[PDB]
Amino acid sequence: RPRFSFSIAAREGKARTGTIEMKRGVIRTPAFMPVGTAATVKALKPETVRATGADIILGNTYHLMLRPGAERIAKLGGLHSFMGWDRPILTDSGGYQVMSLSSLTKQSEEGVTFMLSPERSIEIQHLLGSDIVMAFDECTPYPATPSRAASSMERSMRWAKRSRDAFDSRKEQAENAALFGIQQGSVFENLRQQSADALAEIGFDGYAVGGLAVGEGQDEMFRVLDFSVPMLPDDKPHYLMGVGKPDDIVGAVERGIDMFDCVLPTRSGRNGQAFTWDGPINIRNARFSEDLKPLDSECHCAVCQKWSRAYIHHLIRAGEILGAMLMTEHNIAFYQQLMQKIRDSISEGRFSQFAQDFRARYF
Amino acid sequence: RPRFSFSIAAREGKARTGTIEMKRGVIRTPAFMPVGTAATVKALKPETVRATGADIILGNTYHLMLRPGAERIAKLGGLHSFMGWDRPILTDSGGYQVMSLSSLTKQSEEGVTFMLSPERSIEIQHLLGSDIVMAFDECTPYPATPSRAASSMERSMRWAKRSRDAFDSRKEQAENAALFGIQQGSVFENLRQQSADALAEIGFDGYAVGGLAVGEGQDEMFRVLDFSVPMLPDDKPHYLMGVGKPDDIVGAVERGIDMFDCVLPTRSGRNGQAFTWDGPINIRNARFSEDLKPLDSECHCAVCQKWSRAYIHHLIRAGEILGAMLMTEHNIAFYQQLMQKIRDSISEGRFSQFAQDFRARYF
Ligand SMILES: [Zn+2]
Ligand SMILES: [Zn+2]
Repeated sequence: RPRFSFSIAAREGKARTGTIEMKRGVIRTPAFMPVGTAATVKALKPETVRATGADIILGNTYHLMLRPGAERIAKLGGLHSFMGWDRPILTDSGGYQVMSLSSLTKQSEEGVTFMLSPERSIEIQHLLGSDIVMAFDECTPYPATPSRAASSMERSMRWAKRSRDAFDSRKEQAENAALFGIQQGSVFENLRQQSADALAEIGFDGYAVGGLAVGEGQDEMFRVLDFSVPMLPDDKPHYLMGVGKPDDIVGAVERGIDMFDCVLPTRSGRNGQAFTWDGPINIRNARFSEDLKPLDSECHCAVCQKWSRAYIHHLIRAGEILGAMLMTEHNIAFYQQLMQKIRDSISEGRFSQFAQDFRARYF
Repeated sequence: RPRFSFSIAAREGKARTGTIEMKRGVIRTPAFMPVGTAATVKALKPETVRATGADIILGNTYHLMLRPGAERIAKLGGLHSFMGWDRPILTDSGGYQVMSLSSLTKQSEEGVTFMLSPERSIEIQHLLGSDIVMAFDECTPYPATPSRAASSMERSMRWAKRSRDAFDSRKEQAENAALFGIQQGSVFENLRQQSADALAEIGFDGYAVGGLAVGEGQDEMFRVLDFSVPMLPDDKPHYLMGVGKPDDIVGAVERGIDMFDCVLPTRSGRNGQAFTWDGPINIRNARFSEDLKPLDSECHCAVCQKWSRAYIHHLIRAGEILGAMLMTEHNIAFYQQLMQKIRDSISEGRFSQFAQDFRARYF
């Protein structure tokens, strides 16, 4: 396969379905990437992640650069070998979690100390053996004044250029991995446009829409996506970082998004929330104590093929590890099934109808 | 298959190897039973438990009678259906954990309130759908004076008779399940003899050697087994309750034991202890941070086929669920491999040599 090749097979309105071919495998789009925190998709073996239908996973960098360490993972053979996932892996820049999980943070034009700079971020992702490298930037806080949103976006664009050059200066990385730039600008159209133009000028393999997983509310997110996605190069993948609620995904795809990631499936799974076509349920609720039906009546996952809600209800309330394992497998499978239905409906030119039907039942 | 049929295929000294045929499957002896607390072998799907080589698992009763409840599990279709394990299951009487996990316990000749009686215990195991039912007794504390050991043993024998009658009064249970009596008597030979005679007089499908997983030290346990096991009927299975350290198992088999169970493999696994032929290791130790070798160099389990000690070291130190899953699968597989080596060496008449070789390396 080539280093990177995104091809669009079918369209409907702003929605697209196709594939991204990379050295370690093919990624079907629109795609959902399970999140792997600390070199593991919580409670799941990689074979199980693959079994659910995942083509690629997201590897959090912040955690790995600290524990066990980027240089160490490299010495050990890379993240793929380390965790046992031989397919594509997209890594975040690690800058986000720095401004959320660390302390005494000191930001400057050079980078952030807590010294993670654009150059070091790219190098860390290189050491991890990332297939899709994310440019290092700043996820603008919400809400943000136009002045502050502009300053952060402008800085991120300067960092986008530095990320590009750092990535290109490393032969092995430039020839085997891909680089995505990130659009910033908060909820302001003029800033989003300036960011999109700056990114396109630099040139990237893919474009992410950053700064929209900040609790602005679905309506606002959709409004921003309405004018933001069209600004990005049409022939390259569009990645909406950190977005994952089922209805959010459907609406984003309707607006031109090709890639997604979020901890909702995994984290909520361990907390007792199971996704179903009739909306999410909290398996811990007493009404499931003697419910022999599977988590979801139509789901084709192994969990719904073998265990009842009653059993999983028992497991979660007892704090049993198998509870987390089963809820997580089902939720990730549910997400992958959602992406499959989305891809097929688009290919068949009935995605708009699918979106309508999905919402009517889910709500 | 028949309700119950134990056949001895080969012998060497006091050691025996054979099979126990039951309606839900065949059990190869000597056998190790993984412990399922709260209707689950912690951190493992039943298919994984089976994959390691387990023919039967032990279902703790105390927990299930409280949560989710015996009548409820029955209503839901039984423990097998509930947890997804369709092979034999041996259930403890639940009386042990009562004197360890509850409070304001009140013991009498009728039973124990915290009202679990011999009759209720048998009924609970029936509701759970147990294949091998354990008589309800009292696990004599260690150390114990001869007077106290005798009183407890005598009471347990009266309860053994009550357990037998309760089991026999229920047609469905008497025709599809088996009943094991438990030898008590602390470390006193005369009491062990009296208990063995009382049990044999009543008649059971199997005989357990109870009261020896109380921290008396291996030497003392072996000394007691030396004269205790020969007292039990030779043509029925001999079950050493709660014993599981690898070297303990080998020594017990050398003394006539056919069945074992213990939480060591699972519990220690989650705590970071991994069993290897060269002795146990604590994967959390810094010396494994960059060790690319599998948990054990010879182990044929899936974990040793795919992941390094370095990765598992990372997982456990990070408190990741996959860490518990991997350590547990390996440890249970290691135990099953130990039982396989024991069975084969006995069948080949070289068990004594195997025992010697095992100890030399393990220590
Ligand atoms: Zn499912
Ligand atoms: Zn192993």
